[PDB]
Amino acid sequence: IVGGYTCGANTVPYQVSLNSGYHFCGGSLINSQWVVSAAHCYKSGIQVRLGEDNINVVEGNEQFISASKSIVHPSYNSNTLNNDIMLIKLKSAASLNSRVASISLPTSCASAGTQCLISGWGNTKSSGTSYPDVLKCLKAPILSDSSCKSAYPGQITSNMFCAGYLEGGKDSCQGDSGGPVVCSGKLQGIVSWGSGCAQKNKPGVYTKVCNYVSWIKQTIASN
Ligand SMILES: [Ca+2]
Repeated sequence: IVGGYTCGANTVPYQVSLNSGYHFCGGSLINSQWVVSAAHCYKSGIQVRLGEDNINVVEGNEQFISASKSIVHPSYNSNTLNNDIMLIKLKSAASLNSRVASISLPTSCASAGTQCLISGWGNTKSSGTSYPDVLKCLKAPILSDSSCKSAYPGQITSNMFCAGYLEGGKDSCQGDSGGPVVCSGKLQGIVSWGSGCAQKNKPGVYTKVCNYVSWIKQTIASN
């Protein structure tokens, strides 16, 4: 996250880190056995880390649970990043309290202008590299479909939305991928892509979760 703020330990209790020897993507906990992330985060050898604040220090709230099954969306296209969403089933159910908690799925698609919270352990610089040890947070609005399509002509599908600032300076970034965009207490987006980070006229693009609720609910019910 570029231009954001230190969230505070366990203020984002649905946030997960996906770890394959090191942190490589975020995710969101949607119930005690399932995590949602980006299909472009797919890897074998995934451990899910819950209740994390500092990813380099075991502080006490953490649960580390291996994945038993991964399900990339059946129509995911790695060239266009259309349908950039994946589900990960945990080997055992997480213990849910106040510092590990699930986030609800939306029942409606959120409007342009809605303020959302984005979080992750990704790069904090628009030029160069600095990865934080603690979770960063960013408040950003959803942009209109027309401003999104003008920032990225011919690249935005009905399964994506833009959020952030056209003036640049504040954005998600590499290493935030797969992580949550939460608006009005629901998971509306998944960190997906963008051109660099926090560049003028190049806001972040997110998977539009409201389009996938049926697939998610049916998949969870059957696996
Ligand atoms: Ca930790």
